[PDB]
Amino acid sequence: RDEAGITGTWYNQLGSTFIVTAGADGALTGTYESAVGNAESRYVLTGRYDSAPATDGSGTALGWTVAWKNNYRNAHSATTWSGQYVGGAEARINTQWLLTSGTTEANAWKSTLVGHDTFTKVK
Amino acid sequence: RDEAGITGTWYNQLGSTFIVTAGADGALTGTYESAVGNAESRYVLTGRYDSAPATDGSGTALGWTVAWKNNYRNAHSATTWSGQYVGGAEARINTQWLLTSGTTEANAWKSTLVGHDTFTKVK
Amino acid sequence: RDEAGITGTWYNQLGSTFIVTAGADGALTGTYESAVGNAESRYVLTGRYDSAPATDGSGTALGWTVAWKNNYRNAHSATTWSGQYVGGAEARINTQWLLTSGTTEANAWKSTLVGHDTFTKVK
Amino acid sequence: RDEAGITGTWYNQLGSTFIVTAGADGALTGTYESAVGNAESRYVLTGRYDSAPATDGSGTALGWTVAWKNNYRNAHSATTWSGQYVGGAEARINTQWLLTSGTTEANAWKSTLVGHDTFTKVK
Repeated sequence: RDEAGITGTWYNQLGSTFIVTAGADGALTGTYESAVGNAESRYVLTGRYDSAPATDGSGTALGWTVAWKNNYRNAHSATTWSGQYVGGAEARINTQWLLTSGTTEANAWKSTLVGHDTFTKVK
Repeated sequence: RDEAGITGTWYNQLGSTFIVTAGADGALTGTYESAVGNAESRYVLTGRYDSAPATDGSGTALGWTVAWKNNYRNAHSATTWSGQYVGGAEARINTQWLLTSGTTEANAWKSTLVGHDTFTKVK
Repeated sequence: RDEAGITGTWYNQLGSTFIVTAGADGALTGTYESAVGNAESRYVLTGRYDSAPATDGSGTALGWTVAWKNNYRNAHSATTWSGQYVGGAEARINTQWLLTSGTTEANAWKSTLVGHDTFTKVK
Repeated sequence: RDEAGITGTWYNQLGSTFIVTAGADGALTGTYESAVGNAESRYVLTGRYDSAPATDGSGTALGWTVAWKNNYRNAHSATTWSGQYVGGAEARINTQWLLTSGTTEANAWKSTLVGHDTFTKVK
């Protein structure tokens, strides 16, 4: 249990800020602020993590979702990050993400962006 | 607001069952049972959806996460589905997913599976 | 060797047409015409396939790339399909794809679309 | 035309080596040696790139495929990299990839890995 290791404030390579609390049971709850795209201020996030990971030096699997609607803007889209927490002096959360926009059925083929974010405790 | 359209029981092409409640504010809460893989019985899910989608015939963006730990099994992994809800006589949730396993850093390159699920209200 | 099974004309769910020749050694060579997006007429494709697949009922792994430049249009982008050929009465090529556009570094995070195409010998 | 910029020997973060020749018309031809996985020695690659990219500081879209069969090993799989070439003092090819294995239809849901490689001219 990396409840303590995961809970807190994280930053990715784009300058985004992820603030999360990890629950004893597996819950992730917090806010996300993107440095890029059709986004301003904080958005609600929720997710899950493996509260009893392997002890053989493997990372801790986790994911979370942001729907890009808040009181300021609605980008009609949602991103999910799937990845793993790796603890130790330079802790990191290494993720891949899928960002789907609402589209018509004719445009569904171009609905989803894919990328990768690395979160650290500094920067 | 597709709160009413999304809330309920869904089935995908693999025979999996997703039971979800959509909150007025954007919350998704429920359980997921996979017909395949290292999984048995129900797992907690949480996510988010766009509670005020475009009215121009576009779908409703949403996502959710399952960490594959419950009282029966721990597969040290998490899947996130990112996609869109499309309403109407044959309602569907069309998704793409990322399934990350906890790994050592040497094996991180083979940590993440990707696929696509289509959920319907029947089958 | 599915050289014979793969060589020919394929159609996907979007109405696109893939014409391919499979070489004895693993080569794929042909043309692709997309029914959607910033594309008109035929584009060059090249790829590779497993010329000696498992005989245990598994599919045949393959991939290919199109750069979306031809004599009519340049969409400054390239798609790669990765997937498998499955033979038998209803032969199919089941793929997932990545479509990267050229972008500035500031916009690289939104450079890549992801989707899934299923190709059949009819429609 | 980054024919000259792309042609040559590249290295990724895993210690893999990509040797490529870019043709005037858009062709990519070469060999790939993976530092990881079920692979030994060199494998054939083929792909495509945008031979007339935008001049507004955007990268050059490209992709390529390796089928993991050579005279030493057959891993019944293929990877496609989709990405962009960025020129200048620290040139890079930034990619995302899809690695599909041949599987039975029952196991198709776990056929495809996804990741990201960054290639540079040194290391």
